[PDB]
Amino acid sequence: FVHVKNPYLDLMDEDILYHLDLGTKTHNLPAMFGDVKFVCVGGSPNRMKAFALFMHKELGFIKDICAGTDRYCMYKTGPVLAISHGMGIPSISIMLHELIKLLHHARCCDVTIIRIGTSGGIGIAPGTVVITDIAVDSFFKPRFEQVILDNIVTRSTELDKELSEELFNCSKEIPNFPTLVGHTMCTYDFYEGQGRLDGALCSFSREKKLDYLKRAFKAGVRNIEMESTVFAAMCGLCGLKAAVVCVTLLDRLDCDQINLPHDVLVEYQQRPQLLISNFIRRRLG
Amino acid sequence: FVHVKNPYLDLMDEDILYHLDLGTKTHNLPAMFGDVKFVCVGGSPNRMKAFALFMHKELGFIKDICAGTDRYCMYKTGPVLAISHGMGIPSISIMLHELIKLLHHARCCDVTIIRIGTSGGIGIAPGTVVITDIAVDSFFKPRFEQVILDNIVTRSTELDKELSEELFNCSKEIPNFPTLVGHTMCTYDFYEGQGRLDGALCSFSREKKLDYLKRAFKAGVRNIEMESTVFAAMCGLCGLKAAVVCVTLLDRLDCDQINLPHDVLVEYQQRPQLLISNFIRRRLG
Ligand SMILES: O=c1[nH]c(=O)n(COCCO)cc1Cc1ccccc1
Ligand SMILES: O=c1[nH]c(=O)n(COCCO)cc1Cc1ccccc1
Repeated sequence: FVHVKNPYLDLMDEDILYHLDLGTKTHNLPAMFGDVKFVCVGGSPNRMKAFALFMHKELGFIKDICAGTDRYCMYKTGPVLAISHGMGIPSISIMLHELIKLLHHARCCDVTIIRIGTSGGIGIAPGTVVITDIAVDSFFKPRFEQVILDNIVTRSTELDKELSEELFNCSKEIPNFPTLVGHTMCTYDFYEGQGRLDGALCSFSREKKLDYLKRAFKAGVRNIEMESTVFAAMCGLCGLKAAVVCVTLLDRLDCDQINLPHDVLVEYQQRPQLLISNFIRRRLG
Repeated sequence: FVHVKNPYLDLMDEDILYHLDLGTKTHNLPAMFGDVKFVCVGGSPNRMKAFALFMHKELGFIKDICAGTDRYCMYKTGPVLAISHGMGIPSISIMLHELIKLLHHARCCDVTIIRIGTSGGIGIAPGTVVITDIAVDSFFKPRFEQVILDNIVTRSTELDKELSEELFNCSKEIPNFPTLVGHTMCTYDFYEGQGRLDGALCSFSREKKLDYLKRAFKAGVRNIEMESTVFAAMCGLCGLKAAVVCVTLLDRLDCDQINLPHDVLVEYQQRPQLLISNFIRRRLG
C-alpha cells in the first residue's frame, strides 16, 4: 500500500487536493483510483495526454480528470495514470504531495511511479535514453536539500535499483533505441544553472561552462533536467518504487541548441513512452 | 529600453525562445511586441487570460500567442501583455529568461512588469493585498541564492521603491480594499516549506510550525508565495522596474485552510487586477 510520511494526515476529517480539483469528501477516491498500478509523470500536458492515448492503444482497450483546474492534467487508462507536472522542483513537488496522498486515500497497492521527460545529454549521442540510477544536484552530489521551515534537511536521491535494472533489460529488446543507466543532474535554472550562454543572464565564460560540463561527466552525470532529485527523494521517503526515464535531445559538450529535423525530434520525444509501454505490457503479461 | 545582462546574446545569429514557441527569425518580434508597456505575470493561465479580457474592457477597446506550446500562455491587448508562469521559482525563471529576451528583441521601452497572485497571509486579514517591498527566502533573508554552474551567487530582492509607492497610493482611493506594503516570503515547497500539516510529507509538529510563522511575522513577513525572490532578483539585474501584488486568501496564524463563500473567494482573487487596472489607466490617462 502507498504510505505518506505525515502523522497528522489521517487524523484529519477531510483532505482537499487543492491543485488537482479532488478531495476525500467530494470524491470516492478508492472507487476512482483503487486499481491504479502505473503512474507516469512528465512536464508537458500534451505529451502526457498523448501518452495516455498511446497506452490505451497499446493495451488494446479518455478525459482530463483535473479538467476543473489549470494546474495539472491527469488521464487514466486502466491501471495506468498519467499526470503532467509542469517545470521545476517546486511544481513537481506540489503535484507529488497531492498525488502520493491520492494514492494513499484511494488505497492503491503494488504501485510503480515513473517520470518520463526530455533532457540535455553529456557525452552521449542525441536521442539516448537515460534510466537514472541516482539523481544528483548542481554540485554533482547525490542528495536533495529540502527546505523545511527555516531548516535545510538532506534527503537521499537513489531510484529503485531493481526497477532501473528491469527497465534496462526491457530497453535491450528494442531496435534503434540507445539506452544507458547513469546519473542525472537536476538544476533549479534551465539557463545559467545548466551552463547555457543564451539566457537573459549569463555571468560566466565559455571556458567555465565547458569545464563545468566536463567535470559533470567525470562525476558520472549523463543527462540534465529539472525534476529528478525531488522526485527520487519524495518517492523514496514514502516508500514508492520510482524510476526516471529521459531522452536526451542534444549533447551539451558539443551543442547548446537542438539541431534536428522535426521528424527526428518527434521520434526522440517518443522514446521514453516506447520503453514504458514495453515495461507495462511485460508486468501485465 | 529593456536590457539583458548577457554579453553572448547579441553575438548570436538567431535566438529561439523554446518555451514560448517564438524566435527572432521565425517571428518579427518588434512588430508583435514593440508597443508593450505593461507586463503582467501570474501562475494560472485561466486567470491570466481572464485578466487580459478584463483589461481589454477596462481600457475600452484575444488569443494565446503561445498556442503552439503547452509550457506557458500569453495574451496581448494594446500595451498590455499577460503571461502565465506556472508554479515555483524554476518555472517562473525560464519564463523570465525568455520574456526579458523577447522584450529586448522587440525593442520595448518604458516597460513595467508586475507579478499578480494569491498568497498565504501572516497576521493580516484574509483578502489583504500585499505590495511587496522586499522579497525574502525561507530563512527570512532579503536575498535570492542563484545557482550558476556549481556556484552560489546571492542577489538583491528589492522591488522598485517608486513603483510600490505608486501602487500603494493607487489603492487608497479604492473602498473596501485592505492594502499594505511589506515583506513577502517565497518558498520552494508549498507544504513543508510553508509549515503546512497536510502534505504527503510532514517533518515538524503543529507547535513548531506555529512558532516558525510567528518568527516569520517578527522578521517582517506578511505573506507567503512561491515566485517573488527570483522575480525580484532577475528583473533587478536587468534594470527592469518590477512589482509584486498578491492578495491573501487566509491568515496562516489562524487557519491552515481557506474558509470563504464562493463569492468572497472570487472577489479576493480579483483584487490584484482591480489595483493593476487603476494603475494602468492612471499611466495612460
Ligand atoms: O537541455 C535540456 N535541459 C532540461 O532540463 N530539459 C528538461 O526540460 C526542462 C524544460 O524544457 C530538456 C533539455 C533539452 C532541451 C534543450 C534545449 C531546448 C529545449 C529542450
Ligand atoms: O498559502 C498559499 N501559499 C502560496 O504559496 N500561494 C501561492 O501559490 C501557490 C499555488 O497555489 C497561495 C496560497 C493561498 C492558498 C492556500 C491554500 C490552498 C491554496 C492556496
